[PDB]
Parts: sequence; C-alpha cells; structure tokens
Amino acid sequence: SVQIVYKPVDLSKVTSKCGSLGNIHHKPGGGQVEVKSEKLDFKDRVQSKIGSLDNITHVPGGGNKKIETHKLTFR
Amino acid sequence: SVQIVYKPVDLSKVTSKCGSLGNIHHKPGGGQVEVKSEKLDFKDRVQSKIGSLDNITHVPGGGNKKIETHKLTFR
Amino acid sequence: SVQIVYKPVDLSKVTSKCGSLGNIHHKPGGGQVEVKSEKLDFKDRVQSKIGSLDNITHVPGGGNKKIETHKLTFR
Amino acid sequence: QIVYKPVDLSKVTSKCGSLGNIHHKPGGGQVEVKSEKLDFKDRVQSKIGSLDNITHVPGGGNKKIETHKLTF
Amino acid sequence: QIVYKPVDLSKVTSKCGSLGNIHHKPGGGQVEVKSEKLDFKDRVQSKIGSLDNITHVPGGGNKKIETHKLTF
Amino acid sequence: QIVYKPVDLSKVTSKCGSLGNIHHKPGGGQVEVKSEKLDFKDRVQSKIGSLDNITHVPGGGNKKIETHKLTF
Amino acid sequence: SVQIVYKPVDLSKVTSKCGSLGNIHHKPGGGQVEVKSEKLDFKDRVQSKIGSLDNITHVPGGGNKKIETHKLTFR
Amino acid sequence: SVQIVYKPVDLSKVTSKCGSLGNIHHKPGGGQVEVKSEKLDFKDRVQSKIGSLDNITHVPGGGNKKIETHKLTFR
Amino acid sequence: SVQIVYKPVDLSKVTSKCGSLGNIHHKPGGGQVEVKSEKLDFKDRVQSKIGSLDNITHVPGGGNKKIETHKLTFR
Repeated sequence: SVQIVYKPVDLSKVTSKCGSLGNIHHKPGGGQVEVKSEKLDFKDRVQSKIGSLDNITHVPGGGNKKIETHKLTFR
Repeated sequence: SVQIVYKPVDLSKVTSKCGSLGNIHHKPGGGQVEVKSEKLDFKDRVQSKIGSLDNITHVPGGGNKKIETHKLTFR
Repeated sequence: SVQIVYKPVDLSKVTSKCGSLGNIHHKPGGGQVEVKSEKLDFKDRVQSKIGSLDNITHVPGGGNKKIETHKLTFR
Repeated sequence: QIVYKPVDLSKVTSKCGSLGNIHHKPGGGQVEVKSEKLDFKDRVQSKIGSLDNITHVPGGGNKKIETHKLTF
Repeated sequence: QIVYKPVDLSKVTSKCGSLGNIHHKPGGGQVEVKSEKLDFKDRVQSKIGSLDNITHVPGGGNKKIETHKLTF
Repeated sequence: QIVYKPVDLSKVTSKCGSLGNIHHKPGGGQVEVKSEKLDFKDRVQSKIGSLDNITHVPGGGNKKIETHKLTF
Repeated sequence: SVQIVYKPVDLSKVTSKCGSLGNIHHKPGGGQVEVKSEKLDFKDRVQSKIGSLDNITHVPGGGNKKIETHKLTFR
Repeated sequence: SVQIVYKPVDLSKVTSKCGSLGNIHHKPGGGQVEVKSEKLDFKDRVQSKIGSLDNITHVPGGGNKKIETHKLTFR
Repeated sequence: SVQIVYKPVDLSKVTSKCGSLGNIHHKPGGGQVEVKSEKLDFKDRVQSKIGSLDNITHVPGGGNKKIETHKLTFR
C-alpha cells in the first residue's frame, strides 16, 4: 500500500505598476560582420546562429513572468 | 506501507512600483567582427553563436519574475 | 512503515519602489574583433559564443526575481 | 622692357605592375545634425556631420601644377 | 630691363613592382552634431563631426608644384 | 638690369620592389559635437570632433615644390 | 675564339641470359580501400592519386634498361 | 680563347646469367586502408598519393640498369 | 687562355652469375592502415604519400645497377 497526496497550494502574485513608459531611442550605427568557414556539419539538437547584425527593441508595459513546473513520477 | 503528503503552501508576492520610465538612449557605434575557421562540427546538444553584432534595448515596465519548480519522485 | 509530510509554508515578498527611472545613455564606441582557428569540434552539452560585439541596455521598472525549487525523492 | 620666357621639359611619370581586386564595402552608419544660423561667405568649403568613405586607386595619380604670373 | 628665363629639365619619377588586393571595409559609426551661429568668411575649410575613412593607393602619387612669379 | 635664369637638371626618383594586400578595416566609432558661435576668417583650416582613418599607399609619393620669385 | 668538342663515345653493353621464366603466381587476398574527404581544391601543377588499388604482375624476359641524358648548354 | 674537349670514353658492361627463375608466390593477406581527411587544399607543384593499396610481383629475367648523365655547361 | 680535356675512360664491369633463383614465398598477414586528418594544406613543391599499404615481390635474375654522373661546368 502506497499513498501520495500532491496538493501544492499557490495564491502568489507577480504584479507591476509604472506611471508612463516611452522616450526610448534605439539607434544602432550599422557595423561589419564577416564569417568564413569550410564545411558546416551539425547533428542531434544543434542551435546555431552565424553572421548576425540583429537589433531588438522590446518595451512591454508589464513584462512580468510566472513560470512554474510540477512533476510527479511514480515507478 | 508508505505515505507522502506534498503540500508546499505559497502566498508570496513579487511586485514593483515605478514613477515613470524613459529617456533611454541606445546608440551603438557599429564595429568590425571577423571570424575565420576550418570545419565546424557540432553534435549532441550544442548551442553556438558566431560573428555577432547584436544590439538589445529592453525596458519592461515591470520585469518581475517568479520561477518555481516542484518535483516528487517515488521509486 | 514510512511517512513524509512536505509542507514548507512561504509568505515571503520581493518588492521594489522607484521614484523615476531614466536619463540612461548607452553609447558604445564600436571596436575590432578578429577570431582565427582551425577546426571547431563541439560535442555533448556545449554552449559557445565566438566573435561577438553585443550591446545590451536593460532597464526594467522592477527587475525583481523570486526563484525557488522543491524536490522530494523517495527510493 | 620685360622678357618672361621660362622653359620646362620636365617629366612626372610612374610605372606600376598590376593590382588585385578593389573591394569597397561600407558598414552603414548613423548621422544626426541639428544646424541653425549658419552664415558662410566667399570660398568657404564645409562639412557638418559626415560619415564618408573613399576608395581612390588611380593607375598613376601623378600631378603637375604650375602658376605662371606677371603684373605691372 | 628684366629677363626672366628659368630652365627646367628635372624628373620626378617612380617604379613600383606590383600591389595586392585593395579591400576597404568600414565598420559603420555614430555622428551627432548640434551646431549654431557659425560665421565663416574667406577661404575657410571646415569639418565638424566627421567619421571619415579614406583608402588612397595611387600607382604613382608623384607631385610637382611650381609657382613662377614676377612683379613691377 | 636683371637676368633671372636658375637651371634645374635635378632628379627626384624612387624604385620599389613590390607590396602585399592593402586592407583598411575601420572599427566604427562615436562622434558628438556641440559647436556654437564659431567666427572663422581668411585661410582657416579646421576640424572639430573627428574620428578619421587614412590608408595612403602611393607607389612613389615623390614631391618637388619650387617657388621662383622676382620683384621690382 | 671559343670552341667545344662534345664527343662522348659509348660502346657499353647491358645484357641478360635466363634459362626459363615461369611458375610465378600473384594471388593476393581481396583488398579494401576507403577514402573520405570534404572539398578538393587543387590549383597550379598539382599531380594527385586518391583511393587506388593496384595489382601488378610484370614478368619481362629481359627487363634491361639503358637511360642516358646529354645536355650541352652555351651562353 | 677557351677550348673544351669533352670525350668521356665508355666500354662498360652490365651483365647477368641465371639458370632458371620461377616457383615465386605472392599471396599476401587481404589488406585494408582507411583514410579520412577534411578539405584538401593543394597549390603550386604538389605531388600527392592518398589511400593506396599496391600488390606488385616484378620478376624480370634481367633487371639490369645503366643510368648515365652528361652535362657540359658554359657561360 | 683556358683548355679543358675531360676524358674519363671507363672499362668497368658490373656482372652477376646465379645457379637457380626460386622457391620464394611472400605471404605476410593481412595489414591494416588507418589515417585520420583534418584539413590538408600543401603549397609549393610538396611531395606527399598518406595511407599506403604496399606488398612487393621483386626477384630480378640480375638486379645489377650502374649509375654515373658527368658534369663539367665553366663560367
């Protein structure tokens, strides 16, 4: 006889208040990227990024995150 | 006989208050990146980034984070 | 006979108050990066970054973080 | 009486063998200008806020400048 | 009486073997200018806020400047 | 009486073997200028806030400057 | 003024005598050759042999050789 | 004045006598050759052999050789 | 004046006599050759052999050699 009672209670909160949001300037000055290689050989779960000039402007009004994971493994 | 009572209570809070948010200037001056290699050979869970000029502006009104993990493993 | 009673109570708070947030200037002066190699050979859980000139401006109104992990392992 | 009679048999010359590829690859750029009340007079050369790139490969950039003059 | 007669048999010369590839690859840049009330007069050369790049490869950059002059 | 007769048989010369690749690769840069009330007069050369790069590879940078002059 | 009298005499003999020539066997085992390469980039006077498997049985009745090089040169 | 009288006399003999030549066996075991490379980059007067497996049975009745080099040179 | 009288006389004999030549066996075991490389980068007069497996049975009835070099040189 085995008994398991997985009952994690959670009344938590993630909250923000901001009065105003703006006057944000993202003015990148270009640039030069050169990448040289011979063969590219990628196998089994490869994440790759080569030769990038990426610009990201991200202004969420409330970028709040609640991330939660629950896992029961009987065997 | 075995008994398990997994009941972690959580009434916590992650919170922020900000008066105003702005007058943020991100003006990068370019640059030069050169990468040279022979073969690229990546296998089994590889994360890679080569030859990058990335500019990120991130101004969340409230970048608050609750990250939580629960794990019960009977065996 | 075996009994386990996992009941960690949590009433904690992570909080911030800010008057105003701004007048932030990120003006990087470019630069020169040269990377030279022969073969790149990455295997089994490799995180890599080569030849980078990355600029990050991060101004959260409240960059508060609550990180918690719970783990019970009966065997 | 005046007898202005200069003589010039002079040579300005060059030899060059060969040159490779000529690649000009600008990387972009940012220029911002807020000019006001600019008064310029008589032979003014001016640049305000410039991000200029020049590749200049003449096979023989040889110059010969002469300024003869007489006045009375 | 005046007899202005300079004589010039002079050589300005160069020999060069060869040159390789000529690559000019600028990396971008930032220029910001807030000019006001600029009064420029008579033969003024000016640059304000410059991020300029020059590659200059003449096969023979030979120069010869002469400024002959007479006055009465 | 005046007899202005300089004579010039002079050589300005160079020999050069060979040269390699010419790579000019600027790394970007930041320029900020806040000029005000600038009064410039007569033959002024000026630079304010400059991030300038020059590659200058003449096969023969030979110069010859002469300034002949007579007055009465 | 200047004279050259190149008269190299040659009466040399290269000879062989054999009674009989035979009962020769070439029965080598079956060979294997694997070659793996990526890009091949051969330029200017390259001589190349890759992945060869040669079986040779050379039985001349008189494999005699006589090689002579004459090279007079005047400047 | 100059005089050159290049007259090397040659009466030399290279000779052989054999009674019989035979009962020769070439039975080597089966060989294996593996070569692995990435890029090959051969430039200017390269002589290259890769991955060879050569079996040779050379039974000349008279493998005699006579190699001679004459090289008069005047400047 | 200059006089040169290059007259090397040559009456030399290279000779051989054999009764019989045979009952020769070449039975080596099967050989294995593994070569592993990355990039090959050969420039200017490279002579290269990689991954070879050579079996040779050379039974000349008279493997006699006579090599001679004559080289008069004037300036």
